[PDB]
Amino acid sequence: KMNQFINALMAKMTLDEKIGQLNLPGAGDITTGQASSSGIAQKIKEGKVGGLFNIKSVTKIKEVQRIAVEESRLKIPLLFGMDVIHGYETAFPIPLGLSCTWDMELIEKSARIAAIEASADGICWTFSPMVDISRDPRWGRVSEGSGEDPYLGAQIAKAMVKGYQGKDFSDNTSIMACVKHFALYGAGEAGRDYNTVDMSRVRMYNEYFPPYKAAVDAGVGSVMTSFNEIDGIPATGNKWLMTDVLRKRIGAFKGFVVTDYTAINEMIDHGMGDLQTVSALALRAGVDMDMVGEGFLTTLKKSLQEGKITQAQIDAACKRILEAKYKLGLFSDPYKYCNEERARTQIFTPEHRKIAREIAAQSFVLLKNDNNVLPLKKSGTIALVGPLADNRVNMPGTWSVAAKHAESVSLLEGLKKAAGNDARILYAHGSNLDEDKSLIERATMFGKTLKYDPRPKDVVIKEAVDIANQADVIVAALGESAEMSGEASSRSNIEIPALQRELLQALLKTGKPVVLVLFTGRPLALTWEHENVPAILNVWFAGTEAGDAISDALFGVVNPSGKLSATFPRNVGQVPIYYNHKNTGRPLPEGQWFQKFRSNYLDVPNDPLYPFGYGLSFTKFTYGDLKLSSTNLKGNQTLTASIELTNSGDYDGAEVVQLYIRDLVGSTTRPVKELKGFQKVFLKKGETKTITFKITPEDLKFYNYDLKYDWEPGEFVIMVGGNSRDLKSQKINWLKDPAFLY
Amino acid sequence: MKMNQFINALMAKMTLDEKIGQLNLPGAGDITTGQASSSGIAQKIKEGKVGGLFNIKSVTKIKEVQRIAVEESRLKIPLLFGMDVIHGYETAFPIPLGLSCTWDMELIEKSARIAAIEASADGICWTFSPMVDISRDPRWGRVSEGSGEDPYLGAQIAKAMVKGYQGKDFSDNTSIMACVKHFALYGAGEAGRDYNTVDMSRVRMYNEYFPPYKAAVDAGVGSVMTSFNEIDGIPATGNKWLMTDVLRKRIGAFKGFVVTDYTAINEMIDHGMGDLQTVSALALRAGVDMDMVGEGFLTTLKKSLQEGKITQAQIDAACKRILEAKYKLGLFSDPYKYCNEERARTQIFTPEHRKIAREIAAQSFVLLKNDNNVLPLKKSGTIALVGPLADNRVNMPGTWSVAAKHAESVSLLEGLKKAAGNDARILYAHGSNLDEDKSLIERATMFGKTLKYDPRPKDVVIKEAVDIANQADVIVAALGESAEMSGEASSRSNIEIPALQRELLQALLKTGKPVVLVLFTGRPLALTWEHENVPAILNVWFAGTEAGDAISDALFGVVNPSGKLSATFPRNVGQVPIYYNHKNTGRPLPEGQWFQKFRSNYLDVPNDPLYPFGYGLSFTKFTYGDLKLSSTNLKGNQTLTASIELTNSGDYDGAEVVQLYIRDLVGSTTRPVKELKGFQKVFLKKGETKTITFKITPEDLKFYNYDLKYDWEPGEFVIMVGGNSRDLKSQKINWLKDP
Ligand SMILES: OC[C@H]1O[C@@H](O)[C@H](O)[C@@H](O)[C@@H]1O
Ligand SMILES: OC[C@H]1O[C@@H](O)[C@H](O)[C@@H](O)[C@@H]1O
Ligand SMILES: [Ca+2]
Ligand SMILES: [Ca+2]
Repeated sequence: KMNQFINALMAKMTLDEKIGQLNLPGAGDITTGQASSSGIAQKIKEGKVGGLFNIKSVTKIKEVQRIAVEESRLKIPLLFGMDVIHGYETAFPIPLGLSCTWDMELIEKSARIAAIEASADGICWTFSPMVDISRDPRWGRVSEGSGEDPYLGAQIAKAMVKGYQGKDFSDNTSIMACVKHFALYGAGEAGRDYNTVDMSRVRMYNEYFPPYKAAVDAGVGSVMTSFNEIDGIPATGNKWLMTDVLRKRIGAFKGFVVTDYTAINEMIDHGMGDLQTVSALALRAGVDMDMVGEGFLTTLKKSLQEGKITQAQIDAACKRILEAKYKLGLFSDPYKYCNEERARTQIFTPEHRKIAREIAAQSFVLLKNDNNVLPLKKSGTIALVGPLADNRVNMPGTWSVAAKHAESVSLLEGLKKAAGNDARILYAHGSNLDEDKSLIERATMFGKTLKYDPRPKDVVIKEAVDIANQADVIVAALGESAEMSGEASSRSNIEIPALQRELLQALLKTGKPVVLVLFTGRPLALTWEHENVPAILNVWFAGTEAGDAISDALFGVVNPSGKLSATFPRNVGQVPIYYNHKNTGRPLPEGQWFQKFRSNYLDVPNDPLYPFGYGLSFTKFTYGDLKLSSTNLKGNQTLTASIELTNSGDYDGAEVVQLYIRDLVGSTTRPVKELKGFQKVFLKKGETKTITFKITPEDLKFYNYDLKYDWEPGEFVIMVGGNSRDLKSQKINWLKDPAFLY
Repeated sequence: MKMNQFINALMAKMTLDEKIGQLNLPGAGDITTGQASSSGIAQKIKEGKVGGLFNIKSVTKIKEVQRIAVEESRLKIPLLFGMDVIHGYETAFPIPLGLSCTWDMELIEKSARIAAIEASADGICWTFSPMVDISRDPRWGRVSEGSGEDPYLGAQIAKAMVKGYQGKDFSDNTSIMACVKHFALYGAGEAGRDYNTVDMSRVRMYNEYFPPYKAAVDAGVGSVMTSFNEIDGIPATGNKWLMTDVLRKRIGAFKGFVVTDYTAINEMIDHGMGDLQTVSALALRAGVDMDMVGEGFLTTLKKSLQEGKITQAQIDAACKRILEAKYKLGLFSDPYKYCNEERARTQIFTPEHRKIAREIAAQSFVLLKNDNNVLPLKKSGTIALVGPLADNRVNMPGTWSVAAKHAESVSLLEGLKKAAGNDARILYAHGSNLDEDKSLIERATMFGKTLKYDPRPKDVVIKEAVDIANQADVIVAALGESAEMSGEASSRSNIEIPALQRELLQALLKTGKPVVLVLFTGRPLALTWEHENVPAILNVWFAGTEAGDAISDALFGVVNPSGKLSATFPRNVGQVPIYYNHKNTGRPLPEGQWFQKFRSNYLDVPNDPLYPFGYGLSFTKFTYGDLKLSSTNLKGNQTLTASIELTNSGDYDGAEVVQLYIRDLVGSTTRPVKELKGFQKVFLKKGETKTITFKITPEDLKFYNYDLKYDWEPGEFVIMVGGNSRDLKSQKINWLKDP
């Protein structure tokens, strides 16, 4: 069995060969046809390479793996990793957009399909999911995550891990997952990427940690450290974090820890010392694999000779890496993931694209729909206008490194396809992405270019207005470019670019009904748009099928059913503003802004523009009164909470029913509410269904001042609705059972 | 009969109810002169239910109220009389944030001395001051009451403030008991919204936020006020770790009493902590001694005692602490110590006091830009003064000036005309209201701090000012905030000059005439566009009753501006929180290299603030030589002497604030890129050179490490000296421990 086989392996290994297993270097370019004489080859031959990443194609990966199998002393195969974030070649929506589906079945599926494509191409390990909680729309990496809520985040994290890893690591359709970035990366100060993070231990445990824990408990194979410091120690060298929290219950994690890109080396910049010092710190902390920086490879032996680390520390890190490869099936078949036929037939198939088209349409959030503007009639003339109206490579959004960007369906493309002979579609650019070309340049890196019009904005705006005047309705494709979010894409301004707002205004001024189809990787400040635009559909970035999926929604093929996973502020002045907040000692009563001497601003209401969980539909949903099985409970009983949901509008549709719980009094202050459950239900027009939730004390537990995980006896409010804001509710009392106090 | 014996003897005579009554600091209700003894508050005092009262004004009223306790209560225990004396009593000095920019501890202390003198002369023996909350968030209206973002400068000002109020003896009739607030961390409210949640690590508290409070305590501050915010999920007012284990940690004993903020106990109910009895008991157990307004102590402590939820010892200890403050202030030898009509007649708002305020105000201004020798203005030709803040008295003292003679302040128009005389013609024009949106103007001008409002269309009023401006040789635009746009519960999600005023400024610039922006504000503002387009910018904060004269002294060059920012001025609110003493991060952006993908930086704004901590210009120029160090290799408890030649290389006499920064390069935890560790304000005649010297020891190197241990670690440091936290001369050293 595994344990005997790996001890046997390690018994044959030299110190340098163990150290080598901990190395995850950059590959450098590898000339197809002479991989065995390439730069990386020599290091593989000497047993200095544990794995590689962002190598693409089974053909290339196969020949690189051959070097390790045929030309290294012990023939230890490599891991091959990659950033498979929201799909391999078929792009699903960016993670933040996927979160708004609130559909854990759909989400697990997208991961499943992504792992089927990657594994068919020699990839056996993905750097996903990223489950960083964040309350800061300025941070470009909000797009990679799933919002501000620990519960929803935890559910999604589970779905993602289950999707990738499947039923068994050794399946050639399952890949190993890597939860990132441990930890607290989403609280970087001032929303500036990589910036200082600081918070209390109790906040960590209640507000930020749960998603990481769900990934571990779901059996995630690996964990990736984060770039930020915590309590003044970078995550990568933080022993409390990587050892005391991550591996507390011994048998709990069991996987291995990889650093983020040169995160060890960067501890030098942080102010922790030289490369040897920070490398040793990382190993003692519980880090097992060193990404790109080679601090482990170059300094571990010296540190050992110097007594700064121990043999057992090296052996334990090496063991974990081998155990990963063993689980993935690599020792019984180093080429398990290398089949030319799978790669030809199981990637970017018509079936896969179709599923992505279906999923994408379920992620859209309908933020406004006045006067039945949507769905559009498929008749007359429709004017599509804006810098995002006819572009392919931006549709998949950021973190789509293996995506077929150029085969993506543009919005103009999908609209003409949908309209057919029944409606005429007119196009106009309207305006560039921004007035500042240098901003455009840096916002469109990595080949994600937008066609640029050199003419004066007024000329181009007038052009679009003339076209629009010839149409009956106007569809405005505005927002961000794909690379305005993602890594190192922080924005101090979270509005739609000014130039585009000037365009939008000129369109509204035509008197034509306007639909704002919004492309973004983050929450945006949209008060003015909400005030003036008849309809607003948030499409995030929908993937390779964006144009088709969006057209499904626009014409009413699919009834929008998405709901916000993060709060949209009125202005960046409100940040951070989130749903699960404390009451403060001077709360502003609802509807009373402005009140002197309450907690509020002089110049903006306390409320965000759209709250967590917000999402409209083409139809309407009516909630009956909240039914509770009991208002007086004791010990480990089960509370049943039920409610009637009725489709009272004009169309078939789905709605997300949300359960919130409030702990009224506590030994510490409790959030005014916390998401604790949800169910997505489809209803025929006029149909009524009884939705039921089962609450137990487990749902009432929190981390107290002493970090004890428990619930306290007292009153609670149980809330249910399609919003963190609009809810039916009922108070209950829950007591302890003296007999069972252990 | 020393204090301890007397207090013990007294408490032996008191009923439980009388001990509890000493813990009560209620709101007074209206009190009709000539019938105080039959007024609303009178019955409570007679029953012994009142330990103190606050915000009552005038020695006449206070003597009479004190007479109720002295003559009509069973034990004749006199009352404390407190007030918010924040930046002056009737004579108003600049707001504290403004004052902090003087970087002149003597002036800070003197301003507090004059305040104590005035307040004590009018019956006040206790001020709710200094406010020493560290803040990195300019949205927070209360930044105006503090001293900026730096623990060191903050700690220095705290000492200066406490000494100024308290003197060397609590029993002097010119000294009043100070009260450090708001313990603690109040300045980190989320999203800059007053009273909002606070959260942070212990190590950040100790290094970045706690030092000013500790300084006040070590300076001997007589009392401490709790804060409205929670910490680790527990409101400060009910937080035993904070109020006992930190505040009264054995060594460094705080010996004074703790008073809650305004109904802070009752608000713990809203926080989510329980009912009034529960939260009251929590507060007493935490170490709270006096209960402001909410009467939780008064109405619930006995019941808790009966139920064994609190102890007699806890009540006794609190009562004793209150009685000790009264004793120290001399109230048991003379209950009317602070009640002398003649003092109040001769020692308040005197011509001398007003002169001192004028001098101190002028030294608090920060010159943020001065291109092409626009300032100082020549006292000739014609000068146009335009803006919503050009001719208004009541706003000049700014916020937190409840006792100030607002209506007697010197408006900028007034002060200018006076200094001009027959040498220069001052023209005036309104230009614009404070803001479009009247309803915002209204909530921003509460408490009787009203501005003249012009019903005419904005374009009309602008054309009026432009036509006046076009007749002058220079325009002086008085723009910015109103007084109550900052202060308590005055948070702004937008920290620019109000748009209407900027549209006015644009119009004034377009005349082609040189424009000087005289900026009124209680907070750092985002001023990028203004910095790019306005020739000269003078930040005058809120200068107090003498605003007009002090500002004219600067404009004409009577006084050469010498202030330095104590808080960072961001490029936009999207950069917040942005501060000088920050960590390096693992991916720092090299200086001058914005923008770099995969470095710690924004797509749409540079990393740099607009004006950094310690920034401030002069009418003259200062040149620093090279930094001279006595040694670059130190061992144990040696003294390092750092010296530098400073030269007044400009055209005017003037002072500059020489600043000392230190960087600990490597730590067991990450260390800030720099921390202020010393400063000196020095005056230099035109062309004069002086050797400025600092003396550094390991105490200057210490910090709280991961385990909260206060100590220094051996290794390399950078020593930096300059007039600014960004423009520095530096030299690296090695400091080792010894066996
Ligand atoms: O590409 C490997 C890693 O690069 C890092 O810069 C990112 O922060 C990670 O999310 C990514 O997985
Ligand atoms: O007026 C008494 C107290 O009122 C409170 O609302 C403020 O926060 C304190 O600074 C002030 O001293
Ligand atoms: Ca409870
Ligand atoms: Ca050091």
